[PDB]
Amino acid sequence: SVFVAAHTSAGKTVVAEYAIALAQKHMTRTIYTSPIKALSNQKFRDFRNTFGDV
RNA sequence: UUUUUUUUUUUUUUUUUUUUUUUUUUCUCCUCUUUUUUUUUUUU
Repeated sequence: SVFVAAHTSAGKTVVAEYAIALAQKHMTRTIYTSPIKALSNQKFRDFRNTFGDV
């Protein structure tokens, strides 16, 4: 279990997409929670063309 | 001078069967009178 306290936004997302890429090597599912609508779809768009299905 | 968030119309389909109209009651029951019985025959 990991807690992170930093300043840059995407800098914290590296471990997030590490876990996301690790899930398809384990075939499991992961849940990402974003409490705002604008940011909620940007990450989906980022990972759609990047890989897999979101 | 009034921002931000609260998903949506149950899943399923590629199961066998070798009979035949109907169907089941009603009891014994005093017949009145000119008769033997006439008769061939011919014209259809």
